[PDB]
Amino acid sequence: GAIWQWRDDRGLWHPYNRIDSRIIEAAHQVGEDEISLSTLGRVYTIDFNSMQQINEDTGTARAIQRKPNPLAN
Ligand SMILES: Nc1ncnc2c1ncn2[C@@H]1O[C@H](COP(=O)(O)OP(=O)(O)O)[C@@H](O)[C@H]1O
Repeated sequence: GAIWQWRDDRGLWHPYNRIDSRIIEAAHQVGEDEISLSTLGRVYTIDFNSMQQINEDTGTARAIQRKPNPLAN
């Protein structure tokens, strides 16, 4: 239903991997405040109240955004 993206240091947007985007979307759809995500051996908090990804070790916050997926399932 959705493709979530995160913003890099050059200001460019990157799609989350497919399963991570599913995890984020499912939490967003039910109104969660936040969901934890692990990728690349890192742990991120996805904070829906601020629409940011937060690295739980470094404190870096990055913007996230949601695009609709047109593709019919
Ligand atoms: N969800 C993500 N998936 C893959 N790479 C990411 C993701 N978020 C950030 N990055 C990249 O990984 C590196 C580390 O980013 P981050 O975890 O935010 O820590 P920091 O910037 O504090 O070192 C950067 O190159 C960044 O662009």
